[PDB]
Amino acid sequence: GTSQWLRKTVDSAAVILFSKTTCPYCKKVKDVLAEAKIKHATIELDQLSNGSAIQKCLASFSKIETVPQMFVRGKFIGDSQTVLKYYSNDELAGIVNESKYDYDLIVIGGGSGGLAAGKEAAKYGAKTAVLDYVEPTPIGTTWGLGGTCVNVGCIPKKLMHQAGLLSHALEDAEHFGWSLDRSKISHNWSTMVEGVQSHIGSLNWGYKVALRDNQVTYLNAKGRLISPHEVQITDKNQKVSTITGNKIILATGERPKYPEIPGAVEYGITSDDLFSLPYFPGKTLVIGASYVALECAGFLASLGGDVTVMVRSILLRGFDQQMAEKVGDYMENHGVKFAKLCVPDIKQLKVVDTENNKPGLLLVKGHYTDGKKFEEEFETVIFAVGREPQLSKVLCETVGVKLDKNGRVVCTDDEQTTVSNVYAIGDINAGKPQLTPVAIQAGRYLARRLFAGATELTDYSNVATTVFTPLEYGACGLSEEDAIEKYGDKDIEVYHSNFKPLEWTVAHREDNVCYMKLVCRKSDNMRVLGLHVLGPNAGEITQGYAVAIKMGATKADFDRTIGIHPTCSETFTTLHVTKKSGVSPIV
Amino acid sequence: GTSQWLRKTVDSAAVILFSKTTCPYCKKVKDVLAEAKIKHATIELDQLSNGSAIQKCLASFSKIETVPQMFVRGKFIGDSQTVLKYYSNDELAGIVNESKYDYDLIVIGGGSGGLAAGKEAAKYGAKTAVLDYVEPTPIGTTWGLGGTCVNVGCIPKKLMHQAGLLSHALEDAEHFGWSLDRSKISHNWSTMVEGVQSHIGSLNWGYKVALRDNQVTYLNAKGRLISPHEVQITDKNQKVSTITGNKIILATGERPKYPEIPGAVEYGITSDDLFSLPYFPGKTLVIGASYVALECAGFLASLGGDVTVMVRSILLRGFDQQMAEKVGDYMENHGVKFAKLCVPDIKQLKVVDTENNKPGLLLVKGHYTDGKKFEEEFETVIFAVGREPQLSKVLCETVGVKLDKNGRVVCTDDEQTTVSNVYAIGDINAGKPQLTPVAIQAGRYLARRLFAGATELTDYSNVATTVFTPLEYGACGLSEEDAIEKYGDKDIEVYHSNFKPLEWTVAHEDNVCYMKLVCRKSDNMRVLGLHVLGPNAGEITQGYAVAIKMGATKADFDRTIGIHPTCSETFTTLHVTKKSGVSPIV
Ligand SMILES: Cc1cc2nc3c(=O)[nH]c(=O)nc-3n(C[C@H](O)[C@H](O)[C@H](O)COP(=O)(O)OP(=O)(O)OC[C@H]3O[C@@H](n4cnc5c(N)ncnc54)[C@H](O)[C@@H]3O)c2cc1C
Ligand SMILES: Cc1cc2nc3c(=O)[nH]c(=O)nc-3n(C[C@H](O)[C@H](O)[C@H](O)COP(=O)(O)OP(=O)(O)OC[C@H]3O[C@@H](n4cnc5c(N)ncnc54)[C@H](O)[C@@H]3O)c2cc1C
Ligand SMILES: COc1ccc(NC(=O)CN)cc1
Repeated sequence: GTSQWLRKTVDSAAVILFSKTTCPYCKKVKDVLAEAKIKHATIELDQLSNGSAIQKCLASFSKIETVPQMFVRGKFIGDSQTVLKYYSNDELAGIVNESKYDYDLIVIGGGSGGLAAGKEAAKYGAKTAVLDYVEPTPIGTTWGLGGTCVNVGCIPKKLMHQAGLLSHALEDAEHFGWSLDRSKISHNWSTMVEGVQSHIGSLNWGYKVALRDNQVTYLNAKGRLISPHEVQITDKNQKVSTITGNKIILATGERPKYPEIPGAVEYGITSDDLFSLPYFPGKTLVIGASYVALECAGFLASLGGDVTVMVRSILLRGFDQQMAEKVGDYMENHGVKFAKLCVPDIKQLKVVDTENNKPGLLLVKGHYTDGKKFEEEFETVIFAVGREPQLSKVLCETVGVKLDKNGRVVCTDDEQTTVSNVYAIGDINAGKPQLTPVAIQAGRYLARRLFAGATELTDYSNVATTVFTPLEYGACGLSEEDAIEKYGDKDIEVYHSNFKPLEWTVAHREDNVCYMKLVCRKSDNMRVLGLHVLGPNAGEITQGYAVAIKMGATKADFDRTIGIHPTCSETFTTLHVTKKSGVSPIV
Repeated sequence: GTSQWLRKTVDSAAVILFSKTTCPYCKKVKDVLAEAKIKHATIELDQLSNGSAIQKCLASFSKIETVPQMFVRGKFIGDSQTVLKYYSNDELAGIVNESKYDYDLIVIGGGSGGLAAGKEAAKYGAKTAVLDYVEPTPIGTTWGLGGTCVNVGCIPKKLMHQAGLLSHALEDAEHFGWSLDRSKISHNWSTMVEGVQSHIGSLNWGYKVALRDNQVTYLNAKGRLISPHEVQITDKNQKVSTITGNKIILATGERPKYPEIPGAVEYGITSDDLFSLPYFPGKTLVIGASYVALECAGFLASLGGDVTVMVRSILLRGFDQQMAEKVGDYMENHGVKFAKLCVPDIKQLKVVDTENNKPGLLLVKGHYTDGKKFEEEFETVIFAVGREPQLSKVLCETVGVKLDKNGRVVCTDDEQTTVSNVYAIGDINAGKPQLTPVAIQAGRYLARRLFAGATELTDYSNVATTVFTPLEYGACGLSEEDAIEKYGDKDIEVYHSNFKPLEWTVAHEDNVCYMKLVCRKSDNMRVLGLHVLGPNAGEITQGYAVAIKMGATKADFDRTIGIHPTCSETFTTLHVTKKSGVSPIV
């Protein structure tokens, strides 16, 4: 048991010190490393349960039973007296820095998971390189370090959500007594794009400063893993070279798909382009029905766009479909137009006016599911039909990393690939939820297991979401259909209720459009299987309940907790209408 | 053991059926009972783990062992066949209205807790009356059915907070691309009050309609308990009479205090007057430092008022004091002036202009704790120096209801007072968190124990709160100083971090929002307190109150993933300790 663990820890760690909080001979050696500015992991043996057993099992490497013991890259360096002799004789710097490869860790991908892994590893003395490179979009769009969320995903889209929400705040302000007249106020797209971009620029810079102050090498280069320990890099002059690393982490993420139809790549755009577009999109057609499509369609309408969404079959495939539909009914009622059961077949009538900063004009041809024909003009056309990786760019097939039928890396539950020194994290890890906090947790936790002796794994179950559509949708756990299909209709009870935010009363907003429900399993103490809420601030509402769900909350737990008044969330502490009872859920 | 539960359930219930979901004789009786529109409790014996043992105990009352068994106010009515006989003979309607008293229940007090008990009790057949009367304030302000929260508390003051917040939403809009100019925009107090008052009116009406539809008697009169079962009522014409009830629930709430200084009652107002005021307060002095004081001073400043708060000693006594100071710093940095360590010793310079709709003018004199003198002019002086009950106005001293030193009712953990048919709920129940959702839960759960045999008690531990100051403050559990006092500094670890909402980056402060977790080293690092200052602090906090209730630890917070981008997600990655001395800024 403990012998399997200590073997792999000592082999994997770069510099690791087995210590005791009390022993002043360990304090002496801690301070010497600190003075020499040598980073390392520590393992305080007095603070562990099998702590005493490890000390005796440590003698198998060192032939001593005592603390401290210093290892460097799988090799015993010495006790307190031996480490101090190396220090006095100016030999210690040479011992720690000498390695089989160039780096202990090479990270391919400077995104959410990738930067998180890098900094964490560097805290234990691992010598780390982070590679990042942004291949331009078909029209040339490029951005800086930090990944997809930072430059063209969560961060820019939510700020554009917020500009869109602020419009209803000016609508509301009159009813609450302010003297503005929302009718005579307009929106400037380029002004907003400049503020979003000025903030994205502060995060690019902050990531470079962070990497530098952890002594991480940052190479803006395209990386390719040609052998288990060899990464070939092509820099921005196309200078090719090769570096070696002990552990390898792949964190290269995904990029948007285009449909295989004429005009799409030539005349359309994706989210990658939307967030630094120099001109207002104008009359827009969004093709797709994922959360990217609905979210992007949502803020454009709220900034005064004439928006249409073309839907192949359903909205938010893979989400609870009752909720998905309520999200879409709200959009259709508040300015978004839907062309349902419809696909595209894209002609250019005007070129983008790059000097004057005006969109072009395009003609979209398609057909509906029955047979009827679609044809309409649009100034901008956005595709949101899913994302994919292209590991063939990243990974030579001769290395022997196994991929699945979607193009994603098959890992074990500790992120290990089929090559024992190669791991994958984030969106390219097959089967895992594709969310930025998941990538960050995975990368951080793997760094500790590789260099600090940690054994904790990332829990991928019951991770909560939020779709930032004009009315938001938070969730944690199973959809209603998924629970029913898994356990049987007669074993599921559902508690639901409409509600109305108190901030909507004076504003004369809708009475029975916000909604929530608890999906529960009767034969398991009425355990909460999923939580769902459509309303404002849905992410702040949902997040706290994810801890309780993680802990196995029951309906009785929600019941005996007392609500905070007046809030939207408190409606969860008093649910009581069931679906089976037939009673209406309206306020 | 089980026998003492049944004897107490059959004695208080008004109409109760003992049943089995399986039995078709039980179904037959059920069908008759609400064909006649007779409300009743039902106890399905095959869903209670000791339904066998209970059925045997029933015979001590009924001489029979089978189901269905129906009782009315403690007397056994009959089995299946006996009730059906009574039906076809037109006798059953008169059995169920047999009572020693006018009402199965009388609630004195028509607010958060009182309305909640009354509706729920009526659901199981209990003949119920709810009493509500609103004594005028010194200037004569009065309002309608629903209590303090609905009329002069949570509801109106949060609507006014929302009006304060929209001001910063207007400022933020320019930075996000909108064409307005915030400096050319002002606020209309009376437009706002009309909207708030319209909503409050629709709440008054909804509560009246709700009581009607549950067959509850609403008497707009002032009640006084003269004996355990006798309630003296005085109606709007000063007519006096007496009604009797079996059970009594006191739920009369509290009212604002005034300081005993000259001019306070004559020339000042309280929150009781603020939310229906015809004129904008104007330059305002706020006296006190409770959450009412700070909340009210907060939105007045955001609507363009010139606001000073006079603080006797500290802010928010009783809450975590690190958080109190941060709440006040933000207010001082965004408009609100503070006169600290200072009390008032009120002379009137202008009478309120009732025609043109304008405030008067006042002269406040006071002193700081060092002796130095205070003297300044204001248009409106608001007193927020606490609240209190006045039970010598509900409750003859001879009834035998014991009160504590502050005049609140001393109750067992099941809301029973010292007279065994009389109960107290809400703000007048000594020692209990004074909050509306606590009043509501206490009332509903007591109704179920009295008329439907339930046994669940109200759990008053770890109830979370939110202070709706211009930057909000949500909490659940122990403060940091309290945690340290109970367990000692060495057994307490505190994780904390600053943060900045994403909504704030484009609108241009970096390190004002703050959160911490107060944990216990020896109990697996249990979470003893959660604290967060920032926007939507109530939506943020609520969900965590469920996990705390279940006994959450630092490791439970760590294994849950965040939702990005949100403020709340910052709780799932805390790692800097106060011990470490490391800075919590970002
Ligand atoms: C429009 C949109 C909105 C989203 N909104 C949210 C949201 O609100 N919340 C949320 O949780 N998630 C959101 N996501 C998803 C989230 O952004 C991703 O799950 C997250 O970015 C994945 O992290 P990652 O590190 O695996 O990949 P990435 O962040 O994409 O990092 C990969 C990086 O590596 C680079 N790279 C690729 N190949 C190579 C190579 N060969 N050599 C060197 N560098 C290379 C890429 O250029 C890129 O910068 C959104 C995604 C999109 C598209
Ligand atoms: C300014 C302010 C803001 C507040 N904000 C919040 C908040 O945001 N959240 C929160 O949870 N709590 C808040 N509170 C507290 C909340 O108002 C109380 O906790 C709650 O109203 C208590 O309910 P209750 O049923 O005990 O009493 P009440 O709701 O006050 O009802 C008691 C009723 O009894 C009536 N009455 C009194 N004597 C008699 C008599 N002799 N005969 C008949 N009727 C009588 C009174 O007129 C009153 O209507 C606030 C309080 C104030 C003052
Ligand atoms: C008695 O109910 C009220 C009705 C109206 C108001 N005031 C206004 O509408 C404008 N000051 C206040 C209380």
